[PDB]
Amino acid sequence: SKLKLSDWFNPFKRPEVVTMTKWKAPVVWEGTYNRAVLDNYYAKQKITVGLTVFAVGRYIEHYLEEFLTSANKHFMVGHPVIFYIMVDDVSRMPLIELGPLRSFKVFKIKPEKRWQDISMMRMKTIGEHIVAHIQHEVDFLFCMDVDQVFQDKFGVETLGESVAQLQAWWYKADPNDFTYERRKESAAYIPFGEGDFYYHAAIFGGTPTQVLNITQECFKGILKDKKNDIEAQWHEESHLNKYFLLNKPTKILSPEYCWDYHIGLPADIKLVKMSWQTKEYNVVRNNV
Amino acid sequence: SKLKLSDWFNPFKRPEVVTMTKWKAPVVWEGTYNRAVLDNYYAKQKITVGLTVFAVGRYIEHYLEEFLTSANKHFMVGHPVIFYIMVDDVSRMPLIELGPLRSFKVFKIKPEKRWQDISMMRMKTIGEHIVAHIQHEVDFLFCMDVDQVFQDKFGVETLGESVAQLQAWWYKADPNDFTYERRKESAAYIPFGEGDFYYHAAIFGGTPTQVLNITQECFKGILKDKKNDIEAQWHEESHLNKYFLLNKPTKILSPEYCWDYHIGLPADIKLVKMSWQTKEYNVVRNNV
Ligand SMILES: CC(=O)N[C@@H]1[C@@H](O)[C@H](O[C@@H]2O[C@H](CO)[C@H](O)[C@H](O)[C@H]2O)[C@@H](CO)O[C@H]1O
Ligand SMILES: CC(=O)N[C@@H]1[C@@H](O)[C@H](O[C@@H]2O[C@H](CO)[C@H](O)[C@H](O)[C@H]2O)[C@@H](CO)O[C@H]1O
Ligand SMILES: O=c1ccn([C@@H]2O[C@H](COP(=O)(O)OP(=O)(O)O)[C@@H](O)[C@H]2O)c(=O)[nH]1
Ligand SMILES: O=c1ccn([C@@H]2O[C@H](COP(=O)(O)OP(=O)(O)O)[C@@H](O)[C@H]2O)c(=O)[nH]1
Ligand SMILES: [Mn+2]
Ligand SMILES: [Mn+2]
Repeated sequence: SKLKLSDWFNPFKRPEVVTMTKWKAPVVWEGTYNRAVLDNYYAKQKITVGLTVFAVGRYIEHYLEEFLTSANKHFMVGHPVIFYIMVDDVSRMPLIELGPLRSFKVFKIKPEKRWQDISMMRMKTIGEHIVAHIQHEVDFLFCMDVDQVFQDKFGVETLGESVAQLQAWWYKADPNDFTYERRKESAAYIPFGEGDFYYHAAIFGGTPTQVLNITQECFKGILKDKKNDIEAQWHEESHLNKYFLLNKPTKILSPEYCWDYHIGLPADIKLVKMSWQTKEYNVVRNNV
Repeated sequence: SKLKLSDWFNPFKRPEVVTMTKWKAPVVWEGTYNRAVLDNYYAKQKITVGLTVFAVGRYIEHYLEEFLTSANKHFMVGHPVIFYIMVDDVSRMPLIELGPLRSFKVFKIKPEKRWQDISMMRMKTIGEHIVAHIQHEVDFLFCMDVDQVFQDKFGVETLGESVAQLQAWWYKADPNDFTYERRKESAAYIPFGEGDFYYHAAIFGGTPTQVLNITQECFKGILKDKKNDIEAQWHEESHLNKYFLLNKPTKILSPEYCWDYHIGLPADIKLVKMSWQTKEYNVVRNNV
């Protein structure tokens, strides 16, 4: 029969951290997952996993290659994977060598004038690509920032209907300290006294159906704000958090899946699967 | 289960041409296949189809783009396809936009000094790639020349264990007129009095297992001839023909699947799926 949470998830292996949400969704931490059981189950379902990534402007030279090279080596090893790359200058797209079960597909996109819109417009573009082709090509999809690098296996244990990432700096913080959009005028507004976690927009996924809804609702909020002459504090991330507050994710990833070494390396982070690239806004951004 | 030939192949539709061999293999002509029945069959088995193509030197600028643009449009439509592109200079590789169910993988290869060796080395390289990864990615694979363009649907009706292509200029000729290698000193030698058809090396395919044997055996003959100071009249094509004589293909494609318009367009050619590019050796080749 079907896959059951206990088949692959054992929360008691990590008693010192949050492994379950009040809506019964698991928070995946190193040690709680049985990847062997899942690689088997999914192999028999012959699944294919997609991964979208954008690189506009200097983000191409600065991060695209490192991102893809690491993704090839660590993302969903043992299963067919398709990398969907969106850049503004395809002549700069690095055609590095891919390994077994990896393939790519590159798309030329318009570069928005403000880096903020470059970051936010991703929600619209992803939705279009899901409708146009991704829904027909994969069973699950992850959408990620390019300014990060895979450090270890990021596999099937991360798959789910809708998947969210716990932002590294706030996983232990109280919701009322979260950097949610606090202005009622914004569609991303979340009042004090509300919120479960602070999700990182650098990583999110799920089935194409769920990701389409996530990206569609987020872009609708982004456009609504533009009509009301307001822009969320943390752009599409603020909208993503509003979305995940209303539509609880079926799976959350621990900070081990998107860690910022600037924090150092505390006891809770047992095995880092991905790490943030140091910020270099002075050079990679050309406005604000 | 159990796909039977009559399920999709009806020879009586083309009574004026050879539609069946003496060893039970069908010769696919326009009108004889039921692609609808096959598409449904293969869709249920969730097959993926691979296509390899080499472009070394000026063949890249002259033919790679056109080849890929046409393949994207007509090759195995409705099914997952992976294009494996082998070039010697990835920077000149045209990265065209691909449509639904199409994805790429590019590899940098060494350019052999003689065009004859570039053409023949393909047999070795394909074999290496099948073992390293293609055998784990596709159910069927086609290996094609780059100096041609898809003109119409080239689909599932072409799939089989081992697939051979009839050369457009000799499909009606007698075996003794075929341009086989007639020197007994060559591993590709075929005596007068023998032979079924003259196969084109511009197109051949089958399951990864079969293509691995086709390629490995041809290359062995190629290396042997080098040890005996002889080079087949039509290079790897001569060896391919010797191979298909000993190991009969389970399916053959009519000239409609690889036609040369310089012959003109006779009544037998009902619907062209692929056409030869005009030869331009003076520019694309650097040695006699
Ligand atoms: C505690 C604290 O203030 N920590 C900040 C981090 O939050 C910050 O990361 C940024 O966080 C915002 C959300 O608040 C968003 O996720 C950004 O994309 C992310 O980069 C970090 C940045 O260097 O500095 C810490 O001091
Ligand atoms: C009748 C005749 O000689 N026709 C030739 C074609 O055969 C020839 O095509 C070449 O054929 C050889 C095998 O004989 C091999 O397949 C080559 O790759 C192929 O290009 C054609 C070439 O322009 O000229 C005709 O006159
Ligand atoms: O000028 C830009 C701005 C953004 N991005 C994309 O948008 C993501 C989010 O922006 P950024 O990473 O800079 O935000 P941060 O995490 O730093 O907050 C990046 O990873 C890129 O993929 C880009 O390519 N070029
Ligand atoms: O210098 C060369 C010679 C050959 N090829 C490859 O080998 C195939 C066979 O060579 P060619 O087409 O020129 O042979 P022909 O059909 O003309 O006889 C080509 O389509 C290319 O894919 C190449 O890329 N560069
Ligand atoms: Mn980022
Ligand atoms: Mn050719």
